[PDB]
Amino acid sequence: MNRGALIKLVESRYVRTDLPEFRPGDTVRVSYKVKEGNRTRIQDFEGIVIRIRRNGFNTTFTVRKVSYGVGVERIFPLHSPLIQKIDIVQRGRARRAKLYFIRNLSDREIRRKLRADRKRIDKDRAAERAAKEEVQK
RNA sequence: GUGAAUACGUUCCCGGGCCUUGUACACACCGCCCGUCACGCCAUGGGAGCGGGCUCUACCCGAAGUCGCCGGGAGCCUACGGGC
Ligand SMILES: [Mg+2]
Repeated sequence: MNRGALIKLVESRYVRTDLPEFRPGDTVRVSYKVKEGNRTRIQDFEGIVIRIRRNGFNTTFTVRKVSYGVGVERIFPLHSPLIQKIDIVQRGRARRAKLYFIRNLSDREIRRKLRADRKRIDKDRAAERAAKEEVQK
């Protein structure tokens, strides 16, 4: 009874963890499986993460990509069993949670609102490489 | 066979001839010619609007690119002053 919410978690065997961390205000790419008509592809889709809707298992994130002169957005679930690889590319300062203004105001004016959150860079650059020596010995 | 009147004269009506005049007339005034209207054809201006081409003013976004800066709380060659 008093486990009412543990029940769902128990139902969460479909849980992954090789996902690297990130937070709204930075760009990233995924790699996805699409029924490519006859077969299936690894559709590398790189963009900016916009929104993050957290709810334990069914936590979703929305990625936006400007392709061929068209502002697109793409919504993915975190534990989706379709993410082969997924690797960040850059990180940036937040100042706000969501950011439904990159919709309207998409240009170079976002190359100055993003800015390089170099703090987490060193953080990423730390365990990425300096901890490799903590494997090869 | 017998056997008259008057023309003073050309002002005026008619015909013809000649001179001059005019013309747009010339199978020659039964001529020539004008404009509306009616019919068909032809381009055409105006004209509620329709379709394009070109140019200009202002503002927004802005690929590749040279040039000025930072090149730093990283990447990298180090030729460790530096260069990508
Ligand atoms: Mg006309």
